[PDB]
Amino acid sequence: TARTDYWLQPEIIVKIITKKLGEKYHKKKAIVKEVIDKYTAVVKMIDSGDKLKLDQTHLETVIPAPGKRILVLNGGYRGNEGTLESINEKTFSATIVIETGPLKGRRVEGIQYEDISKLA
Repeated sequence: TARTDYWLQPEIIVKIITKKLGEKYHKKKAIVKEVIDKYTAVVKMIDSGDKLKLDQTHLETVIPAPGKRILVLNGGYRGNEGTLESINEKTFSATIVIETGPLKGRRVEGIQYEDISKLA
């Protein structure tokens, strides 16, 4: 179905949420350069440029400012790009406008943070 347990895509910004590869990287952002076998990212840290391989469980999507572009990673809108309109922190969700495909222009409320990420 459109719902998968794996979510990484290349060319998105993620936040490293583990200390396991060194405290240097904890809470720091990176670009996903490649996805290997669904669950693993090869990331390049934005600040240092260091390369790491990390499971999805050690990464978090990055929700950008209003007006900025996201990729939909999961659920029925997956594969489309969108514009982040607003967030609802309480429900870990966002409102986006779909920017691609047949539903371009649709305003989608309540898309989970986990299902979208800032495009690099």
